[PDB]
Amino acid sequence: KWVIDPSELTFVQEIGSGQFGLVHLGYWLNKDKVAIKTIREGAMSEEDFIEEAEVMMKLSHPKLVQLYGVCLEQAPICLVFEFMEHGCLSDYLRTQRGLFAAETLLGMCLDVCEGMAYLEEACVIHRDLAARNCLVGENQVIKVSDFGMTRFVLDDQYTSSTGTKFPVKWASPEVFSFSRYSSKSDVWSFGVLMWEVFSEGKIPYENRSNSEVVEDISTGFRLYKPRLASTHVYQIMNHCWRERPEDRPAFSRLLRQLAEIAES
Ligand SMILES: COc1ccc2cccc(-n3cc(NC(N)=O)c(C(N)=O)n3)c2c1
Ligand SMILES: COc1ccc2cccc(-n3cc(NC(N)=O)c(C(N)=O)n3)c2c1
Repeated sequence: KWVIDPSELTFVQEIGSGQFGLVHLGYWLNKDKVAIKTIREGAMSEEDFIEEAEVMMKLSHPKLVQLYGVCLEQAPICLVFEFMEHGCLSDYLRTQRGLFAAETLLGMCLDVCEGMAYLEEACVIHRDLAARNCLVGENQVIKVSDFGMTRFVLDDQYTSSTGTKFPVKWASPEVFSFSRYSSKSDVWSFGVLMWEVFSEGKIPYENRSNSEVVEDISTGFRLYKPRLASTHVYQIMNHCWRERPEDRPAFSRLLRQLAEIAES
């Protein structure tokens, strides 16, 4: 069962501040060390979230951050996750910039691709795959997290394609135009994530506003090759950024292609 009783949790140390509240390091009774995220009331549709717990709890892969359960006795509710000792991938790339071998960056892309190929096979769409949503664990392993979360987010400025805070930088054209989500729109976000990894955590389209990204992408602009990305890696990146979702490789195809490059 996904319901965790407040007596089954102990908060040990404040890790930091998330978007919707606080993140703590804690222990889960008779189980493991955990990361506990406290969610501010009004931030998410708790009822819609709770409804999908039975089905969603079954998703498990070595490259996906495990969400152990939800503490919902009293407001604010808590989300109990697998503890990822090195934090988010975006901050990790940024602080370790200049210390990454090209093979390590490719391996990080491979970890995310494998996690996404599992979600794609399970018919689960992430919707907002980005380095900020990926976590770094034991021995630099990368795990995908927060998949499907934007379906519960109550801030219309983030969820609506015309929203002031819409994550347009990771959006495929059918997503930014019509909110037409698929594993193929996740493939486009994966390409941007590959660019983020190979650029050692640089922000994509830093010099552009939301409508400028939409105009550039619609007119054929694509993110420049990062210095650390080989031409073969950049070709894969461009394949993720094909205008038509049908022309984009599936995650199962990307995984074979990226593994062949890594293993030589
Ligand atoms: C457990 O309750 C839910 C309820 C709704 C969900 C909707 C989308 C995704 C969910 N979700 C998110 C997960 N992990 C994560 N790091 O974000 C998992 C999992 N099985 O590890 N399931 C959900 C998990
Ligand atoms: C939020 O601030 C921090 C600062 C330092 C951290 C050091 C280690 C791990 C962190 N951490 C742990 C997380 N979640 C998890 N499942 O383990 C997250 C996250 N962004 O979801 N960040 C950290 C989070």
